[PDB]
Amino acid sequence: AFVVTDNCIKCKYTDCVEVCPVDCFYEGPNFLVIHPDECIDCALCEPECPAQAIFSEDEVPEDMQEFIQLNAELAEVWPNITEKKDPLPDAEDWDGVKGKLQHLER
Ligand code: SF4
Ligand code: F3S
Repeated sequence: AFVVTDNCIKCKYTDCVEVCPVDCFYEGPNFLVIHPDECIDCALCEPECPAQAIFSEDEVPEDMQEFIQLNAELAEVWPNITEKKDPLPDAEDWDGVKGKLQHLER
């Protein structure tokens, strides 16, 4: 599985879904996650994310390890997203801001 980490939050560019061959992205109000059972680890989305939020599970930074389970959990309850949309309005402002997990919306 690949995993969406902190920097997506309040950015949510949704560039990543456009290259996903298996459509395993699931949508929250201000964040996307990858369904780990669905992901085929093609790695195609990693270079697509402007926020550079996506990692191979085995390359998730130690300080963002919580994101792994969080992706798996939210992927069970959020709706599939398979089409790019406008990035969130103040995305440029939040890109690069750390600890955005405190802003995650269910
Ligand atoms: S690694 Fe491939 S299959 Fe998994 S989320 Fe990214 S694009 Fe989709
Ligand atoms: S900001 Fe999030 S919505 Fe996709 S293109 Fe990056 S993981």
